[PDB]
Parts: sequence; structure tokens; C-alpha cells
Amino acid sequence: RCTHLEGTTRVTLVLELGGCVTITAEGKPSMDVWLDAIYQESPAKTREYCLHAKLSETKVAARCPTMGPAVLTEERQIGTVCKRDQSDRGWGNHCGLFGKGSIVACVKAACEAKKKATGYVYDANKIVYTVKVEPHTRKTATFTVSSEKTILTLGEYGDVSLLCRVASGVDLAQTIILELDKTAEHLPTAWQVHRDWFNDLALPWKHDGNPHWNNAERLVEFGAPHAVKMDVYNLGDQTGVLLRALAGVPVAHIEGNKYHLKSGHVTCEVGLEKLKMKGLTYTMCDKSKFAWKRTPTDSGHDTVVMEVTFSGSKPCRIPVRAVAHGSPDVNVAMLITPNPTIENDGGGFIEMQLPPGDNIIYVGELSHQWFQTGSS
Amino acid sequence: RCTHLEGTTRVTLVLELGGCVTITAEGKPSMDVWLDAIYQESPAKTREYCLHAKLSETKVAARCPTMGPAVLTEERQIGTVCKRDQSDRGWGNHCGLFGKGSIVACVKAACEAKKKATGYVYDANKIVYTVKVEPHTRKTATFTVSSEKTILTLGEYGDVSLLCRVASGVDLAQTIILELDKTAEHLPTAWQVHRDWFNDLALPWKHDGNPHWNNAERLVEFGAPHAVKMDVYNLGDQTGVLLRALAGVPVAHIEGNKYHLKSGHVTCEVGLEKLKMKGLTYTMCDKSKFAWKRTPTDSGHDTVVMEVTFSGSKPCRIPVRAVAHGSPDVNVAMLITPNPTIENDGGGFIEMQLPPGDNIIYVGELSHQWFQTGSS
Repeated sequence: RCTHLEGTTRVTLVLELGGCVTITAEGKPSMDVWLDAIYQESPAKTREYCLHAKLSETKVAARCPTMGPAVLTEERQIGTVCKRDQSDRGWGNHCGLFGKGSIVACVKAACEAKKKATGYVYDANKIVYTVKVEPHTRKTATFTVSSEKTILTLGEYGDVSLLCRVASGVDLAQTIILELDKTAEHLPTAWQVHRDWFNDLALPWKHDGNPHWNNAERLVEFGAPHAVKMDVYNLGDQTGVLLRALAGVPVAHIEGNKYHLKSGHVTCEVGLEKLKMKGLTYTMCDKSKFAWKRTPTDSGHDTVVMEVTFSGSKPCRIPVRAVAHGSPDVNVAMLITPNPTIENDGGGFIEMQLPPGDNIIYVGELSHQWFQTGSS
Repeated sequence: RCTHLEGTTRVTLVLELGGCVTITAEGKPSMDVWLDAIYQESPAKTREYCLHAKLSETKVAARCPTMGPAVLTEERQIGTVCKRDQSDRGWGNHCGLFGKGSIVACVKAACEAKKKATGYVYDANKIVYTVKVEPHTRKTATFTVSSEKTILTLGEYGDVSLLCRVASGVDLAQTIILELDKTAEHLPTAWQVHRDWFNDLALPWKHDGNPHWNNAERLVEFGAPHAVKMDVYNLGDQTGVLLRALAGVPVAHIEGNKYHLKSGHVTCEVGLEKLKMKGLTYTMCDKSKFAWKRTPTDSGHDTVVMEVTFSGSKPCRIPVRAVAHGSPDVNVAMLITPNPTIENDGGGFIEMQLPPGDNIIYVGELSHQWFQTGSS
């Protein structure tokens, strides 16, 4: 989704992620600046939620309705879920006093492999921004909060200054990359969610490395007790629940160590007074020896694009122009490619804006017509 | 949860499932009637929902923004999920006309093994009821809608007539047993849910045997397309979702072919004029040669229970009585065990109601005191 930005010597841009900006000044080469990616490498873990429990064999203890308290070894340990209630005992048991007794049911909870959900948070002091200037509608500039000014030496075009204010997006406090462990299936991984949401999840969690699990009763549920017994059940794989919650929330991307934001912008102050044209020593190309490689067609982003073959004298400068019907002697071609030059290796593609109506585009002598639709 | 039902010759009962009813008439032996189970063997399947999808390798086709329609072999087949939209093509592709193109992404959907959820429905004409009379606070009587009257020959006690009106519970139209396939874990199976709910589930389903799956887009979701590609994702195992929905809904029980209801009642017209006592030819036991096997203790269900050892002449009839303090010569023992007789094999357990206050219970000469708490 490019945006054009037609001269003075300084420009201010808001480069949003996934956004192209073709800046073009009178008498200067046009160039494409676009915030490529905002990332942080190996951020800090906050929590690891468990999407699927894994329960040991249940241990149940129980005693009579007046004296005996029920005790177990899974009691007073770490990493177990326990519960205790009525038991409705009597003489059918070996519990001679009729009445309501004491139970306890305990299960050692653990988390099954590859069923973690890890949450990573962002430190602004450690985030990197990529800007990537390129000519005629490539070099990369890395920015941090701590370094936000860089001079790019665009080969044989000149020098471009970039002072890119790091405008943090969602407050990097609020932001969490949610990464699932790579289940063998083909399902998404690493959404970008809000911290206040991520911490408010009804799933067993812990801290990175902590050998035991917190709030494991959220995936374990017990049954009614029968005088010596009480059933314990697992609530099964929660991956479906989480994917339901994460419906439509966009998937953030990860290149190994690099964790990406899918939000945020950067405000760059592009200084373009040190850059030069492609070259004006060139003699004009033979006005006749052209042909169309590709007809003038819509750029899609409101300009007109085309490519031409030149079967004559190599490096030279192209005589591009356009006319509006009725005034054949005024030029209406507003070239986005400012000085199209056909070169040794090849190339020589032309882009221009045209006023609405019928126009005739002349590349030397090669003519072709275009209808630039009215504003819409 | 027994209920006592203290004479005439006919009784009407509402026996609810999980409910004991101790019917006792003057001069007749007391007996326990209880609806044991309501079931139907191998009922009809309605639907099989899929809790976890299983997607083939995606096939993606795409063509240019003016002419080419996108087609595939997974199109015009059965058991696939497909979708098609914009594609934003141009010259970076091999798609020379700039503009928005045509896509299609198709995946063969199947259901993973042991991830079915089957729904069984009840035909009233095929449901069986069990009633199970037994003496002194065992024989089984089977009832259907089509046969609802049976004479039980309680050995040496007599004959009991049972006319049990089959009062269908939840309209067996509305009722569905939900059975999960036996996942290796220890998790519940076979809830009893309502049909209007069971059919309103956002899961892929089919009919018993149907080789392909309906509405498989409910577990499959696609991504944004990039000019030749468009990602397809699985929503993972839904077992967690269903167990969340089924939180607290009681688990119905299954004995192989037998599927159980956990609701419903039966209205039985117990006829008890053909049953006789344990035996009154017996000479009274030696009023002295007794001892307590188990002290008079609360029945829990508002009566008093006890057991006695007799070290003397075998089969005989026990002289049980009770007195309220202040009137030592009136009998207040309201025996639920009407004619306690100590027998050869053993036994001879006594149950009685007592008026509130201090009472003294006399088994022959063996005395023991009891405090029957006031009404509460």
C-alpha cells in the first residue's frame, strides 16, 4: 500500500509496518522507504500455561464419621490436586458409626510434553527497527531507541539522512507474544496479545523453569464420592479453547531468535539534499529505436507503469513525454521515475501520473494511448 | 435416601432413580422397594461430532486479475474445505496485469481416530425399568412400557404385586446420551444432555457410517492470501471445549450394551396382602442369654438400628421393647423390623422408631439407653 510524497530539503514520514512510501522531490531521484520489521531478539518469558494436563494415578484415603481424619502422601507436597468432602458412610462400609465421613482424593499433576503456551514480553530498550531505503519507486538501516540516526550511502545516487523517532506502539508493557510449542500439526503459533489478557487465563501456569505447576485445579475436576472412592477427571486438551479465543487475532511471525511485532509505526525525518540523479551526461536515446516490452498499464496505486526495449546505442537517456487531447504541445507526464535511463544490463522502466481523460504517452516516437479515469 | 411408608392392602409409590422406599404395614413384614435403574440397550445413533480434525496437505491454485479462474481437484469432491478471495497480484508475480486476482485453497478434511462424540436417543417402547423388592428394611422385577405388572414371590415371606406405571422422564425425544470414544486418559464419558442442545453444536458431524463429514469449516480457518499462497490452519482438539460445556452435567453410566438414564421415576402400585411374616410358631428367645453385637445407634435415616448375639437355644423370636422415662410399663418401640427372629445362620438385627427424649431399649433383659432427639 504505497503512499506518494512529492522541492525542499527535508521530509517527515510516518512509516507504519507493512507500508511503502515513495518519496519524490523535483530534480531528485525518487526512492522507496518502508518500515520493514519491528522486532526483539529472544525476549523475556513471563508465563508458561499448560494446555493439556497429565494426571498420575489417583490416591484416595477416607475415614469414619466421628474420629478419623483422612491423610495422604500427595498431601503437603508440591504439584498435586486434592479435594475432600462428605462420603456418606455407615455399616455397608467398615465404618460402624452411621453418618457422614471424611475423604481425600489426590492426584499428582504434571503437564504433557509439547503442550506449553509461552508468553514473551518486550523491552523498549532492546527493540530493533528496519527501514530499508531503495531507489526509483537497496540498503538497510537498523534503529533502536538508543540509536535513532543513520546516513545511508545509496550507491551512485547519493546520501540520505534518516532520524527515525522510535514511536513505541502498544505500550510494550501491555504486549505479549504468545508462542505455542510446535505441535506436529499445521496450526498457527505466536499471536500478539495484551498482557492484561494473557495473565487472566483459566489455565495452569508457572514461571520459566519452575518444576511444579500453579492452579492445576483449573484442568482437573472431581466427582461425587462413594464412601471409599471419589473419581478424578482430566478436562482434556485445551488447545481448542485457546484457538477459539485467538480466533482472528493475527499471527505474529518469528525468525528463530527474532520475535516480531505486527503493530507500531516509526516517525522518520528523511533528509534528502545529498542525493544525485542517475546521470545527465547521457545523450538522449535514439528517439526511434524503441519498442514496448510491456504496455502502459495501471500501477494499481494510482500511477501508470510501463517498460520499453531499446534496440540501439547503449547507455542513453529516454525522451518520455505525454499529451492531453486538445493541447498536443504541452507535456502532462508527471514522471515518478524522474530520469528514465536505459542501461547496459537492461531495465529502463517508466512510471508517471497523468491528468484524467484520454492521454497519449510518447516514449521517443513510440506512442500508446491511456485513459486516466477521473477521481474516485 | 430411604423414605418410610407406614394397615390397608394397597400402596402407591413414586420410586425415583437412586431412591429407597421402606414400606411397612401393621402385622406384615417390612420390605425395601427401590427403582434400581432405567436403561435401554444399544439405542439408536443420531450424530457423530468430530472433536479433532485431521487435514490433508493443502492444495492452492491461483490465476490473474482479469481472466483466469482458479480450479482444483479437491473442488467438486466430497470431504474437503475450500475458500477463495483477492490475492493482490501484479508484476512481482508472473501476472502482468496489475490488480486483484483469483485464488483457491482446498484441504481434504478427515476426522482423527478416537475423536468422535456419538449421540444416542431413547425409544420409550424399548426402555427397561428395574424395581428390586427385598425384605426387612432379594428379587428383581423388569418392566417396560409394554409390560408393567409383575407378581414377585418373596421366598417364605409371600407374594407382592407390582403395577409400575412407566412415567417417562424427560421426553425421550429430548434426551441424548453423549458418549466419547475411549481416549487413553482417565476422563468422563456418556453425559445425558438435551437433543435441542446436542444438535446445536459448532462441530463437524455426520450420520452413522457416512464416509464424509459435514460442516468441516467449523474446525478449519484460513489466513490472508499472498498472491500465490493462502495458509490453512486446524483449530486443534476440541475435547477441552466440550468438557468445559459439559462442566457439572452428570455422567451417565454404561454397562456395555446397556445405556442408563440418570433421571426419571416410576409410579408403582404395590399390592401387599399376599405376604406373610417371618414366622410366629417360634418360641420366644431366652429373655436372658443375649449380648450386644452392636450398640443401638442412629440409622441416619431417622430410625434406630442395633444387632444382638444370642448364646442360647436356636431359632427363636426376640422380645424387643422400649420404655419412655416416667412410664416404664408402656411400650414405645415402633419396630421397623416387625418380628425380629434370631436364626440358625445368624442375623437378628433390630430397627425401631422411638419418641423423642430419653428411652430405654430392652432386648429381652439386655438394656441400653437412647436419646431420640426432638424434631429438627
